[PDB]
Amino acid sequence: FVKKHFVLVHTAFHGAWCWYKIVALMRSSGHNVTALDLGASGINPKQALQIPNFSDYLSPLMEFMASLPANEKIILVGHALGGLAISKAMETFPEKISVAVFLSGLMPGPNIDATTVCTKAGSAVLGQLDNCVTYENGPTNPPTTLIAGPKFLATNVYHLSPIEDLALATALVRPLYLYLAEDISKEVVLSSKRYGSVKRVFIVATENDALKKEFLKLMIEKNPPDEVKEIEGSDAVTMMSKPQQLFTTLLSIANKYK
Amino acid sequence: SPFVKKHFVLVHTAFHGAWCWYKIVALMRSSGHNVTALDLGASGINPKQALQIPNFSDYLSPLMEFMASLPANEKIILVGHALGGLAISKAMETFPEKISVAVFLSGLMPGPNIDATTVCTKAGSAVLGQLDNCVTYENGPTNPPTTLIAGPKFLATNVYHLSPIEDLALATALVRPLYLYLAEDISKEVVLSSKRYGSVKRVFIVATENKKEFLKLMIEKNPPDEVKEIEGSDAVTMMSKPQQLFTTLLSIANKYK
Ligand SMILES: CCCCC(=O)CC(=O)O
Ligand SMILES: CCCCC(=O)CC(=O)O
Repeated sequence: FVKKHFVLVHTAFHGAWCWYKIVALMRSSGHNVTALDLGASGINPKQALQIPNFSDYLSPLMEFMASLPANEKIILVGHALGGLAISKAMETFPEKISVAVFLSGLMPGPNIDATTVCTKAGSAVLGQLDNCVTYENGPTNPPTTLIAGPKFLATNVYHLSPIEDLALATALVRPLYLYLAEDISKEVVLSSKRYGSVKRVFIVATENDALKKEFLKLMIEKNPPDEVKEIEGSDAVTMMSKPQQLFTTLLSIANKYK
Repeated sequence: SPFVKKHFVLVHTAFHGAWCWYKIVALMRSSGHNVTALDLGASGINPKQALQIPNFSDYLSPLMEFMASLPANEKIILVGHALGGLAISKAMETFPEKISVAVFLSGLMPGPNIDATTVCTKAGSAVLGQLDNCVTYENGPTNPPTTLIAGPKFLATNVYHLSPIEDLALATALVRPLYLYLAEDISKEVVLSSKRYGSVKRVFIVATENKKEFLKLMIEKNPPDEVKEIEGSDAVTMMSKPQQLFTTLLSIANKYK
């Protein structure tokens, strides 16, 4: 047995809260675990309109990374959009991350940039069902914020999770600022000396979506990680739908990658 | 007793937010009822930060607004948890016609007679200075402490002690500070009378293992139309005894149709 430090980064609309099942599992197993709210997510005091810059969004993670004690390594886990966050963290603090885990996460690299993975990720999300956008940047300008609808969540995201967790999400999802492609590319810059030097595992966790799986496959091909693992039966929120499996997978990764 | 579709309105306590009711919400939406769970000021995903709302009417406003916008002839079952007892009390005075039955789940239940002054001072003593709860002095040492912050140990020992462990984790990630409202503010915001507040039906739900003597005391000074019990509940009944709460709420809905 070795005590580990897991660090959990959520996706669009979400927060630290979505990890509650895993947090509990990690804690009562005697491991250390931090689950962070990004900008204007969960109980982060910023509203979405106050963080138009991607660095503002990534800020809770960056400052936490900068705050980590000397001889300490972590297991950095990023879910879906959470992948961009943990990528930037790897480039900036490679000497603090024992291994980075991309749970069906956006995983850009030199051969497939952040601009690419984001336009594609946002295609499945924008316009789907009862989702909606705001126009505080002007009614003739590109949409400002994106808001997850209850029906979108139920049918596209939590479609394989318990009904209480849908309810939980419904009372907690917060709007996401629609960061400009240019801003995201300027922000998430990756080298092979740094980001490339961090051990990296991808977790394919999707079901009943061939197009999404292809996107995850394409990302693994253009930016090959050290390992690829898999969790079957998962909807778009694995920490809700397949939590025991995910915790096992995360403990397994942690122990062998020391 | 035939099933009639009803609308439940759920109101949380200090540090919490609509999220705490997640299990109740799912169970009602499954049964064919309407349910709305609300964030009060600077609770859950409400935009206001606690320091931005030193007046009680601002803590209460999301409920008061919801109540006002309710269509003409619709009545509701209104559930106040603990601190949420004051909010539903205020709502009972302003909009008595709109509430078929008010339900006080271990709630602060002052009457026209026992002032909201006394009730808060008692509620404060068991929270303030308890274990790892800490206060903050944003307006300096000259003035009263500004916010109250619930500590993870206080949560583990006095609030969540009988709840599944994952619910404790959920809470550590979501609890928010609460502005320490002055009892002079609450006194003047919560003005209760026997004509209005008194006209609304009231049920109190005791949580056995929640103070067992203070909750007992409020019933003497302000008698509800009934008392009910849920055994083995901690301070968050909706977390520890959700099904018992859910069925009790159904049962309650019916007797006071
Ligand atoms: C930019 C839109 C976010 C893309 C996603 O990855 C959707 C999700 O995680 O729910
Ligand atoms: C002064 C606020 C105390 C009210 C409470 O009793 C809050 C709780 O449920 O722990």
